[PDB]
Amino acid sequence: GFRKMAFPSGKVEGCMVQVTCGTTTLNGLWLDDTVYCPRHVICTAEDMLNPNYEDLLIRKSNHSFLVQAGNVQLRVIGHSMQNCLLRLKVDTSNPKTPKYKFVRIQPGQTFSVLACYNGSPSGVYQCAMRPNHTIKGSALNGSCGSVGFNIDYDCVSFCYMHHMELPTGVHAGTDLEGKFYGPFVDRQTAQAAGTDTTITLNVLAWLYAAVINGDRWFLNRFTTTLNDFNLVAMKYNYEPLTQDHVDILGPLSAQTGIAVLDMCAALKELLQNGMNGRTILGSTILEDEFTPFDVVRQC
Amino acid sequence: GFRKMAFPSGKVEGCMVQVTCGTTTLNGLWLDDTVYCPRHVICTAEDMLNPNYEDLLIRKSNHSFLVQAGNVQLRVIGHSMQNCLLRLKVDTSNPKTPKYKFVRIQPGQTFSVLACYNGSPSGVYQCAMRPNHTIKGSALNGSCGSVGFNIDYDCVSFCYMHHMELPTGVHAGTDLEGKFYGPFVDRQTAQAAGTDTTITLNVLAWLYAAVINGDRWFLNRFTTTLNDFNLVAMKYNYEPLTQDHVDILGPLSAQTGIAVLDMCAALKELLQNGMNGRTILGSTILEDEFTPFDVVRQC
Repeated sequence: GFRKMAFPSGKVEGCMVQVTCGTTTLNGLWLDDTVYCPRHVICTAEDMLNPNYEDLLIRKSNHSFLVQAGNVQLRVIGHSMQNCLLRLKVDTSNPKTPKYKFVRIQPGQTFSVLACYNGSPSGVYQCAMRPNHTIKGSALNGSCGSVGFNIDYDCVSFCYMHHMELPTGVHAGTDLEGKFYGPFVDRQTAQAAGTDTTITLNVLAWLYAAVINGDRWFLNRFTTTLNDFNLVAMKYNYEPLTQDHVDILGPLSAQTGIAVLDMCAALKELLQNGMNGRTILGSTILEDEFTPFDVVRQC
Repeated sequence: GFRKMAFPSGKVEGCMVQVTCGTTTLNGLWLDDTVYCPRHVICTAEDMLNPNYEDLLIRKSNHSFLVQAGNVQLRVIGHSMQNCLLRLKVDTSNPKTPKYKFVRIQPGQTFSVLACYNGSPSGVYQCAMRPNHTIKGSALNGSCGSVGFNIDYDCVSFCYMHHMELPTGVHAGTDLEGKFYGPFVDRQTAQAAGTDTTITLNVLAWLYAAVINGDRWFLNRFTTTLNDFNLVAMKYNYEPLTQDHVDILGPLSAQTGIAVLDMCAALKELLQNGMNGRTILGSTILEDEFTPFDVVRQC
């Protein structure tokens, strides 16, 4: 098979804290002398129906916030609001602060989430930002203040923070500047996600990972155009494949000697005929949570 | 629940080393002042056809083994063999040793694997020990010396270490006493693997997780005995369900208000009729890599 691996979580584990404001407690990211958490930590369940955050935050002081790093009480010496984030200045700088970056990822791109339970690391999983700008998972999977990240050598690129749980186990979130992904907001209203689609570029990359691991049964002599593939793509709830996408599949096409549009033809047949008791990389379904970058790296 | 979370890998990351003997390099486990790795590190390709481990090791000095933790080269001052493991005494105790136990797990049980390339933590995944005593994955997923573990409270329970990649593309390995799971040996030969049945207990645990998370379309009013359920289950390559398994699902049964045998009749119908394009916890297939303990822990 081909395991959907999360990044080793060690560097992010040392950064997780809990933040308590009144009766509300959630997770926060402790980097240097700042703690980052969702701004709705200052909101009770009642407050969430129509929250005036500037109105609610003026009533708070530095002592309104209880920050705890494991068994250690951190002392907050400043507070401010950056978009949908609460920024807390503390009197101690995190000695386990790794090399880090804040990045804004694109839909269809992947990252690891370290699910945390009131400051404490519980589990890690790999996921993709869905085309509808949501992250799938349970209440624990998307526990508020839990962060998404990529690790590139020694540097942690933080790209996501869990904020809201939408109906039927769907999560909405923010980057590390507090800007939401998608048309979502930090209040309890009716928020429907858009139409979720299969990440076509990702499926193709995973089919290339299949070939690299010796799985070849799905390939064919057939040839398709980009337009005729996208006619079959939309029919089965797949994302349109841009010319820019076929460029990104260059290195994987070269490594296997299989032309992108030939793999599209293979995908087309798979979409129309199914797998018929056969597996690809030990799977009965077409995986879409591996980017070309993930495949090249893990192959 | 929904997402198949691995444990936070932090405590295990600080234990990973690379061990080199001759032309072979693999992963090792550094705990206190001992380094654990597969004994076949002392073997070349030709050795692996018919390895005489006693003889191969007898003319190896302490200097024959190169061990490095990150960039620190560890001085090996002892060597011995524990079953299929090499035990290398080093001059320094691992300062990053966590509280740990070695345990042998049962087939169908779950653990996390920190996959490593030449001592460097690469990724982390959650898996189950198959009923045929194998672990599915790629070459990197099961790269020699990578360990499996659970984290219970503050304590790391190491249970598994990758040794061999089997012809089928699956992986064989030992516990941390060096005793293989299943009828496998550390020699490059033809090896009979049993049938990979579906872990029935785990599917039922997962169906309970679905109910708890408000996904209960698969439930019906039908009844069944353990005997009659197995006659259907044996036909779809599910392992027999025992009274012991029924008892294990007792707490989840009481929590959901759904009797085990009723959940069995729900499964029976799912096996016969299929899911019919519907999803359970966002999945189009039935998951068998969550234990009852995993379900309770994550819900």
